[PDB]
Amino acid sequence: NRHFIDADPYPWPYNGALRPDNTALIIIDMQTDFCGKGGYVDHMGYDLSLVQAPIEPIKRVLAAMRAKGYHIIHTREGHRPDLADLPANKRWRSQRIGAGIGDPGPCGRILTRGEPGWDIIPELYPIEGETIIDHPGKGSFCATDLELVLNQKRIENIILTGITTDVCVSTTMREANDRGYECLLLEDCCGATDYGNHLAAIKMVKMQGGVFGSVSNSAALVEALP
Amino acid sequence: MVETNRHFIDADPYPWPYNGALRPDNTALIIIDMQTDFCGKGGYVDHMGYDLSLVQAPIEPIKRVLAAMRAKGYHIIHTREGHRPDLADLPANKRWRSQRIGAGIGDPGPCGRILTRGEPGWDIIPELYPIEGETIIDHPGKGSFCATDLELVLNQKRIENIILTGITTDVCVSTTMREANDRGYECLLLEDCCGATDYGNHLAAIKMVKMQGGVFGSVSNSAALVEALP
Amino acid sequence: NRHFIDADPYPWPYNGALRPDNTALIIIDMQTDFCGKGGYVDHMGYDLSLVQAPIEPIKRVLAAMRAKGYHIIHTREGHRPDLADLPANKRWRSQRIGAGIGDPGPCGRILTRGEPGWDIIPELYPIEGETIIDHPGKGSFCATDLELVLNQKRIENIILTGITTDVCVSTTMREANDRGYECLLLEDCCGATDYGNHLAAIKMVKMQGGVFGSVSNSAALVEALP
Amino acid sequence: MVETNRHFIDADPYPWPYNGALRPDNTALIIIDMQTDFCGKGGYVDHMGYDLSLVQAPIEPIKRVLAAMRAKGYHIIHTREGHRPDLADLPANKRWRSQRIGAGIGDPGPCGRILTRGEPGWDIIPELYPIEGETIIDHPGKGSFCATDLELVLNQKRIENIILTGITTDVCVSTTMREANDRGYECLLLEDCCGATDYGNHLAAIKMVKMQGGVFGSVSNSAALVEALP
Repeated sequence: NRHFIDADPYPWPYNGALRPDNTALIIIDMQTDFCGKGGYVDHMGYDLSLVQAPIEPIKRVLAAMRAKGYHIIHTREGHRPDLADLPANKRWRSQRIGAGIGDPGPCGRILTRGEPGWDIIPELYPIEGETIIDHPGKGSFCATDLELVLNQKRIENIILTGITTDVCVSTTMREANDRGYECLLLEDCCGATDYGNHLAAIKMVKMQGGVFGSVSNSAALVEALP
Repeated sequence: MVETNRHFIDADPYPWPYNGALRPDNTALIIIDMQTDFCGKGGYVDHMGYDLSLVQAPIEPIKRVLAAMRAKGYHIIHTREGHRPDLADLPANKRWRSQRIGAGIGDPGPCGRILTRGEPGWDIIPELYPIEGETIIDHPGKGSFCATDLELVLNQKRIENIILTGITTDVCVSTTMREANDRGYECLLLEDCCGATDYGNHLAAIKMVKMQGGVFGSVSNSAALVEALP
Repeated sequence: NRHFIDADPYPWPYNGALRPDNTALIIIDMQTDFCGKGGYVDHMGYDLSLVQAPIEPIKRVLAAMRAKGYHIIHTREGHRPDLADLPANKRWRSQRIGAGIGDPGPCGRILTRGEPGWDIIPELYPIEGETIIDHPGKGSFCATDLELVLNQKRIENIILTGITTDVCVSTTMREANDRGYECLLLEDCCGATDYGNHLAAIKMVKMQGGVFGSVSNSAALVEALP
Repeated sequence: MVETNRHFIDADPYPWPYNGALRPDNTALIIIDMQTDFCGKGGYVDHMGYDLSLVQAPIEPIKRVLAAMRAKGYHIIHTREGHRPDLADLPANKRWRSQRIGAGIGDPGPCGRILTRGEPGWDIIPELYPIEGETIIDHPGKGSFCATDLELVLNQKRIENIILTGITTDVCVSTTMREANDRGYECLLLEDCCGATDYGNHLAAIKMVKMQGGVFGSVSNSAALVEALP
């Protein structure tokens, strides 16, 4: 009763134990300031097109997985408004490049919880029953309840999407993988503002027999999802 | 004439550490996973075929950094990827992938059971071997913090700054750096003191550090470190 | 320049390094449902006076520590409204005794974030700059950002107050202690609805040369606080 | 006869485990810190002046539970409180308190360095010694989860239910139970298979488990467990 998604370097999940009850989609950090028109990333002159590219593929995956009753998780990078959870180095670096965390930006205080720019874009907005992880690190597990939630939901398999490929997506995948979760990265459902780093982050997954999991795409997923 | 207790290493994208608080008592070198099976002649990677040279390249630069930091009384930490001999800490997926490529964790290899604690091939190579007082982290994950006492040890030693070296750049080195960075540690990657199975992935992992004002920390090299280390 | 508070079994903190910048008060779980008139604990017929007894001493400590610019932290036990962070056993036990987590109670859904009964009582309410930890376990560190926050604030010493002595107070103290924090329990600033368990939890702290830290009282603290 | 795959142990305040899902593959015994120095002459606990009879009392009941659970193929886990020999994992306060009462961690004792890994007094007593395949957790905290791989191991073994035994009831046993419970594990404390430095603290720690509908789990005894274990 095994089901697999075509993937590289191996058909996923490794053991074919692919069910709604043990599998989650995670949509990482699809926040206005990071990928929306007029957000701080746009205003900083970064290559915003590369982080908008995954929106439509993600929307298709999200619709398909909702329809089939899979677990859906979303994440938002951000800090408490009093900045208690903000490391001094993280803050200093952000100030040095003119995107200081907690400072005013075009859509509110940058990377600050409760602000408009920090929220998820409307095109990928959560619905009730889809857990949202608010995380202060680049890996979504650090200092959050993500692992607790995954464990109570008895999730074994994680399908990763979102931004950026080389930062929060890769870090969260690595954290999950170390703990035993079986992870699939959808290459057309992630992006970074450096395309080379996007492609390299994906390549890294596949090495050594799928060191961090396996890689597929939205069409292959939607076609074969049970 | 004018003396300062702030000290920096020339680094990219910013001089490191960010605040110049660079002292023996708050700074550690970490040498990641310089183990025989991974970089050594006759280990399991060698027995599979062609190319150890990329993961051996950092040995001499690491040795220079290690010697310099020992002489100046900096904290020195080493790590080893590996599993309990009964494999209780080995996830099923990790095991299955390693079996599928012919390097099954816990399976017999030319230097003992692959990635298995206590076996000859699993140990750190003699030329970078720890000495007394240099903590060794035995880790079952690619990130050295997961399921270990690394963070507890760092905190009791009041370590603020970490200098990362070892192998592989894109796997255990990058994962450990990301975990440390998230927790507030200030990290420097020495680019000539790491290497990977694919040189392009090595270079990309280094580039990733530098983006967005040094998202994971900063990058330097052994010569710049040794020259400016207080 | 060492400063100590009189305490049992040793003067606290162990090394006398007692400063506003390295020391936090933590006020644990002083929530309406747990200690307020008409909350679920009151309606169940427990002896509410034992968990109200610490309010006035806590107020005195809180005022003194605010005035001197010490770090102030508050905690609230609770669950996400969709109960994603609620273990099945925790839920089942609560249902079995007629205080089901997430079920309707006299002040709103029991132990559910955002509900009236779940919030901190008005007499001990946080002010801006005082971090609040929302925790799904009895130990406030589990699945939260408390440790991350303590580390960024460079906190070494923790003064524990709140309720209940034997559950969240003792558990949070034990977690902190294991990680190297130096902890003081203020015995008149905690309570439980079984006074024997309160007293025993306090006794446990002092054994073996102060296995979990040291114990004092609000008067001794306020008198000697630098 | 009507047969069921739900099975319960008579326990207080509720029959355990809550859902009756009690099988060898999902259930572990954990034997906490039955080490020579906690329950034998010359140890840490001995140096503090406590009465050894209270911590020896659980030996025979634990032995019976251990034998029964081994025979039925249940998971068996053991723990040892202790520190790396260089004391890198030893908080300064923990060390200072132990020195103040004359049982300094790492100081020489009649059975080796107190609470120091690799020393004779730190090892598990022979009457409860692990066998191959029984994971041992070496922990620097009073809660066995802190800074260890216990959680990772539990998760890879798909353990849901934990039966706790060992010493001391109010310190490492209670702390480990609370950590497990918070993470969703379903825990049973065997009251005749634990003991403490003060019998009243033992009894109170057990009572604490039962309050509020079994806030930390449920409580039973060796005879009830062995009688009903599937």
